[PDB]
Amino acid sequence: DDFLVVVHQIRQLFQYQERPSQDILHDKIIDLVHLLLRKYRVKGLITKAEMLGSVIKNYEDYFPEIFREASVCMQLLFGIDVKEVDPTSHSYVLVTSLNLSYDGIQCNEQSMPKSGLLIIVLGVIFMEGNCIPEEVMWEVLSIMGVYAGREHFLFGEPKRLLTQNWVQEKYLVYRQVPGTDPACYEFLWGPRAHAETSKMKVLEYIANANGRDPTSYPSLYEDALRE
Repeated sequence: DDFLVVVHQIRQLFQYQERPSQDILHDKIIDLVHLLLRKYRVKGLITKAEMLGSVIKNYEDYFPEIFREASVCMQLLFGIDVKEVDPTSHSYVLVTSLNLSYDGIQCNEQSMPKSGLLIIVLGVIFMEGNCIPEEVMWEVLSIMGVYAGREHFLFGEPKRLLTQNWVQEKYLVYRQVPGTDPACYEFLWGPRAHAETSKMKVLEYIANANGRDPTSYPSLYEDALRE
């Protein structure tokens, strides 16, 4: 599909409790996202001068917009943050969002970062009160085009990714629901999730996705303070 379509759908997904068009600027944002993904993989530094030279060229006057849109894509789609390390040379580095120690690449140049989807899953569990029926998780993920039993063009097979990979990584718990027979399944945060982030940091990420303040999620804000 399209990186920016999926970004738009991720912002919809986070509003579940309440479209990009093809032009030159769209192409310049995708090309920059590709360049930023290349630098992330080798922890390469990138400058504003490199971004102009290799991608922006004759759209220098749209640089602020293209960089902002590309930076939003890197975060919400790939869980990569763009951080300024030198204001004078306009030098930036690419690090994993919420400082998670996982991106699912594992020195593999096919693989797309999975930290974006991991943060969304942790968010959704949080959003449903820190324990979510499996079927409700799949319903919410359907909003961003992620489906159990279907190969996803960025993230691979989500059913295995959530119930296997992220259980073995201890980001998630996936278990039989107590009192159910025959058996239903639920997700919670795993111990690595609690060790690497907090409810309030995840609420801020969620809120920021749609330009909203965390306080505008009153129940989730109160739950995040209970920590």
